Amino acid sequence: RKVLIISAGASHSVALLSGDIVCSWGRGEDGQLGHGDAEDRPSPTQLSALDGHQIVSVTCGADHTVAYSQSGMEVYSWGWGNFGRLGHGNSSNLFTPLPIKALHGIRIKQIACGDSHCLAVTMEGEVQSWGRNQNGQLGLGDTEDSLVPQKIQAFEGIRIKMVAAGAEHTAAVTEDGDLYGWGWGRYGNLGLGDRTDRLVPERVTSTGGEKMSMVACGWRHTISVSYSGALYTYGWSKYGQLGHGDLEDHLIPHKLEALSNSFISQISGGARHTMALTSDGKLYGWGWNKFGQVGVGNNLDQCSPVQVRFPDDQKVVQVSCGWRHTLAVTERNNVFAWGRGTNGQLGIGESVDRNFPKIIEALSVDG
Repeated sequence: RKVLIISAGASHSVALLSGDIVCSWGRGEDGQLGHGDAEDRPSPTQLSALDGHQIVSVTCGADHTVAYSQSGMEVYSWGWGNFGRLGHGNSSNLFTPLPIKALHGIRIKQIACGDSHCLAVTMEGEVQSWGRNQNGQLGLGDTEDSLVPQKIQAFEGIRIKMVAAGAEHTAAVTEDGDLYGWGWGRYGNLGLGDRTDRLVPERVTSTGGEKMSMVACGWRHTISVSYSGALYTYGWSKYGQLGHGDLEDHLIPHKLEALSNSFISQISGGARHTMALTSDGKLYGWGWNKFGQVGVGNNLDQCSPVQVRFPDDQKVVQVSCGWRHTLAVTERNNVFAWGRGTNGQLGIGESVDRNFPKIIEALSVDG
């Protein structure tokens, strides 16, 4: 019963557990939960179709989910199908997982989903993308949607470490630490200096001197971390989601100085909030907080990082933001949720908003 991976989208939440079990909950009416029907589930619900497929990761886009198995060399997807986001060669919704034929046999390193597009990194550092491409977020050269995966040629030669997908933009880091951005850019969230879209990856030259190790994306903002553990945000800060103690927008990465003492080892981007996990198990939240999603016990927005408190200060080992809610796994193998819960995405049975971490009993040691 070790909770291994957590992911969250617009109104649903999925989890991989030890023993080869996927759980999903939240909004089900577009098929995002993968149980063969369109019913919402306010408690974690085992996804029987994936029992024993030896899944190793799960990732949510806004209204779909993607899973993959390394031993089976098989990627699966389900949920809302419009614009090709499920990658099956059509735009049909799917209420049960189905393998993406195009990726069978591919050795997958990582998958990232946005509102309507996805990206796979292979173990050899190439990247394929599919889904909505209206603002160039597939990174392939134009604004034509792709219902199946196509390789990003611009990265020929370059080995990609990690990708992240926001609403309509994309970001990536190479093995060498270069930082890239493409897609919708109106809000500066690509890090390039301007407000113009890019149809292929363009390299972020202004990285504060530093090689970058990870990336993460919200609706209109981007987060990046450097090899030294320093955190950088860029894009829209109307709700404080850039975390700099103001509401200024930034068109290039901007170091978050209040955290410059800490080593960030994991970042996540919600719609208009941000989560940063330090190497020592402290979870800092900020941004939009109308539904409680920052986890600091009130419903006031936060333009500076605030620590999310857990019982007996047990340390957080993993965090994932949905649009309007947050999920975290602790070292005491507990799972906590907070933010908007009106669709069951918190997984606590009763569908109500919570503004500080509340344990998910179906998945946690404690209660």
